[PDB]
Amino acid sequence: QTPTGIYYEVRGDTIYMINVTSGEETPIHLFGVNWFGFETCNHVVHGLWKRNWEDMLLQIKSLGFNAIRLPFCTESVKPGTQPIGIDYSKNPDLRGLDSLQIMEKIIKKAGDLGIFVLLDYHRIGCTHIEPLWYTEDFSEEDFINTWIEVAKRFGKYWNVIGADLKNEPHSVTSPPAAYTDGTGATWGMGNPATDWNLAAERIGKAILKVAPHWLIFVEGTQFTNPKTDSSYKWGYNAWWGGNLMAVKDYPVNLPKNKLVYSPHVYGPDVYNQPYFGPAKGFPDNLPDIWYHHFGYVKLELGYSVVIGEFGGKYGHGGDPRDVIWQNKLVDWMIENKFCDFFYWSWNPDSGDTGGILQDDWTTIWEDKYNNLKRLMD
Repeated sequence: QTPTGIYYEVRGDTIYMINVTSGEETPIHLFGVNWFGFETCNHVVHGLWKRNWEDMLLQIKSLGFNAIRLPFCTESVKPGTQPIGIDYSKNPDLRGLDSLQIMEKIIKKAGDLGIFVLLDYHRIGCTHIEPLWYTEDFSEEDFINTWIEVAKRFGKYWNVIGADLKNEPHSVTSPPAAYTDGTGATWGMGNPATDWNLAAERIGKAILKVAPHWLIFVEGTQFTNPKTDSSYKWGYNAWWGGNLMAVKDYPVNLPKNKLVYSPHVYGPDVYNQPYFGPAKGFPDNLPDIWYHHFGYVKLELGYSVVIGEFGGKYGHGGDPRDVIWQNKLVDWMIENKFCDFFYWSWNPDSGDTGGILQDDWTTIWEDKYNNLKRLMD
């Protein structure tokens, strides 16, 4: 049942933490941020050239966050990979540590602060998000075996809540070819080699054998199948990892008490969607768009839904409509009780969204944070 004494599960649309010995259950909310860099060729969370890693964790806590989503790549989690770009004067307790030891040190310190950790297998190799969970040189069996080794190691840390199986399943061609050409993720197409709903069951089963106390976070795809995507006027305009329209008729076949659906959703700083024009009803059109792409997964089907990534520059050197976008999304999350989320990103060095920190890696954007804070109370 659990190697830590703690077991995570979903009951209805809420995540619970259960102390198996005492029998005590506590509903938890995830007020999260992504801190990325383990999935990059730095092979370490970014910003350690400018900050001490613990001070960063303290600062994230001081802002009322209680969860971190931690992207990684395959080589970050194997012993022997060296981090690049750390200022060891600000980080002397990291001297002589490889990437894996640093990840263990960060997760343990997060747990001491009561911060939950979601592990996100974000890139197979450190360069770009592949559209599928395998490449020419790296098979589905390799991907699964990496998750197994990660679940065996990190399954021993009480605060690790589970596995976001693959970051942003997506397509690299347009429909109709995206459904059949073998180069991108589908859902409900029927082919188990490309259908993410089928692969997530295969990968998720393998994880739960070795970490039965974990949760399995499953993102959407970009396109699903032509019947689902055609059934809605903005069906071909969901984000990577953002299209959960096929959940209703093609649910992932995993235990309901272990499963969390985890859509990503973005604003006009990431892509100038047609629906962001006032001419197409922006912003009052947004609730029904979110509802269709993913929100019905919670509001109609009653699954647990955690927004795995959302964010934008909030008008600081980007499209000023992003302010309106992020306000409307937070208003909608509050109204509809999407209390669990991970903001993209803690890091300022994300080209099209910036983050909670400014470029100095020290000071936060107060207005963007003020808006977010409404979800935390």
